[PDB]
Amino acid sequence: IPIWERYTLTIEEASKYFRIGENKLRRLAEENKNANWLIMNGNRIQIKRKQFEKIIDTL
Repeated sequence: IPIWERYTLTIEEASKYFRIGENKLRRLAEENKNANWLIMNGNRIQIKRKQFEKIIDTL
C-alpha cells in the first residue's frame, strides 16, 4: 500500500521514513512482541507512525 496511505510502516518503509538502524526496529519488535506500536501481520512486522512519528525528532 502507498506508505502515505497505510497506518503503520514496514521495516523498509520505516528504515526510509524513520531513518533508524534497521537492526533496532527488528530488535525492538522481536524484543517487545507486545509493543504498543508493533503489529505482526501474519509474519511481517510493521511500525506505527502516530505514536512513533511523534518521537522522531526526539531521538
